[PDB]
Amino acid sequence: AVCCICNDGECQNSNVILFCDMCNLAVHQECYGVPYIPEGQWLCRRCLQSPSRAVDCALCPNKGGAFKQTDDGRWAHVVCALWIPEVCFANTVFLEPIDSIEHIPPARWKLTCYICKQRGSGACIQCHKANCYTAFHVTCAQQAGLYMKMEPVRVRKTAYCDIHTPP
Ligand SMILES: [Ca+2]
Ligand SMILES: [Zn+2]
Ligand SMILES: [Zn+2]
Ligand SMILES: [Zn+2]
Ligand SMILES: [Zn+2]
Ligand SMILES: [Zn+2]
Repeated sequence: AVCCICNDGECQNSNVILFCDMCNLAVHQECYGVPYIPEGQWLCRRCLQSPSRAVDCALCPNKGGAFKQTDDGRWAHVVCALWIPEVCFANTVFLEPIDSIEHIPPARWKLTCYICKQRGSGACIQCHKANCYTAFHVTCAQQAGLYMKMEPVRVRKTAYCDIHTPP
């Protein structure tokens, strides 16, 4: 079982993988922004609010995974928020609400995702390789198993198309 935000499976005992009691969402306490482990059942933000209906991500066309509410009446994947450079979290410990979506350039919405082939159905990011303009939705890149790594150089997030997967 694996955290659906960082795609890693941690046997960590303090920063554990929580399972939503209702939708079986799997996420690292620290990846989803959970202050502490509760005694009893844990519910993700989606299952706390409309447990029966699926929500849309404001930033992509995919429907599974870990969601938070935005500050403007919508929902968004934590991973989409993490990877689209203009998007923010108002609280960076609770990782919510997702905000600054209005700061995304319109250009991101005019790109075509090469994985799902859709244009205008989300905000695309692009291959980190210089002069590669191949674009993809964050969750499409994730689902397709593209290389996507987060590394702070003195946080730097780098995603690549399958041509430019790095050494
Ligand atoms: Ca709404
Ligand atoms: Zn994680
Ligand atoms: Zn849930
Ligand atoms: Zn999304
Ligand atoms: Zn896509
Ligand atoms: Zn590329």
